[PDB]
Amino acid sequence: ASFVQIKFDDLQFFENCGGGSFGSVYRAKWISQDKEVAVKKLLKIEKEAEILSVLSHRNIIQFYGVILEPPNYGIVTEYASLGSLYDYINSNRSEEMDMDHIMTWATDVAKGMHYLHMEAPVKVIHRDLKSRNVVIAADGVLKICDFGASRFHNHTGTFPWMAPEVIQSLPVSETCDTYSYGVVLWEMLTREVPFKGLEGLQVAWLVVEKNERLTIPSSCPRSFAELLHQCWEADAKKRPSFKQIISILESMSNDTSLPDKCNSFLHNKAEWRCEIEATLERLKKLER
Ligand SMILES: CCCS(=O)(=O)Nc1ccc(F)c(C(=O)c2c[nH]c3ncc(-c4ccc(Cl)cc4)cc23)c1F
Repeated sequence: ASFVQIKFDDLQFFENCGGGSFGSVYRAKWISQDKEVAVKKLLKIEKEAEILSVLSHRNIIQFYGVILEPPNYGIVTEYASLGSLYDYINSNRSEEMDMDHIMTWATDVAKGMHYLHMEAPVKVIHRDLKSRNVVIAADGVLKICDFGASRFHNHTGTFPWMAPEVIQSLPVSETCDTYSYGVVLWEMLTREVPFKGLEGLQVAWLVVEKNERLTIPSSCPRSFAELLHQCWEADAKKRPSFKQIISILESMSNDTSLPDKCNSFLHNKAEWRCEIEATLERLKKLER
């Protein structure tokens, strides 16, 4: 092949990651290399392996090989020991997150995406980026993944992260990923699940026809809040690219006023958490 093949019997499978909520992904050991890995079990494999071999960057999970022994198929990668971003954020351990940490992580994600959009030898538009597709390696670095679940041609309850054009099956550019990245950032700031408890269909409807967007707290510093508005524009062409996001993050890092602003916001979760809850109460009733 043009990609590394790993034999099914050279893997020892442990748990299904996340009790099943992240699909048919397992933690395992690659026995001949004495290495811990993740495996995603598949029922078929198209020409994914060929693209995965040529994608490699410090903010994307590392491809190691493919299981190809019909009827068994799967993709084997790096296992990120600290798990999903979604899980971390929605746990109380994320209370340690300050300004710098949110800066570093928002940067990790933007650089991975910029790579996939513009620097990799082939152009990859994720189209399903969300905090349940970002994982955390033992060193603390974020790693995007699931960028080959589409098989690189549109296939063969995650409405909160989808741009409206994606929701309504319209032409998608790079900027669909900018919108989703917005949601991710908003998660890191609020440490809430976006549209928690709403229905999929209600989210879709609201986002597309009402231009409903996640509640940004009034204490949230301006810089960040504007970034969020920019990533969330219903006119996709207006949204920034990942290189511009990276450039905006950089001038944020040099604003000496922002640390204080962000950290007191982060530390006053006591206050603003029913700004968010109020809206959700209102939206749940709009359907009841
Ligand atoms: C190279 C990219 C190939 S792809 O086909 O686009 N994507 C692709 C292919 C194979 C995969 F295993 C995965 C994957 O899911 C993970 C990769 N590394 C991980 N480390 C930790 C966790 C984790 C651990 C614990 C919890 Cl509770 C949650 C997640 C999940 C994964 C994947 F996204």
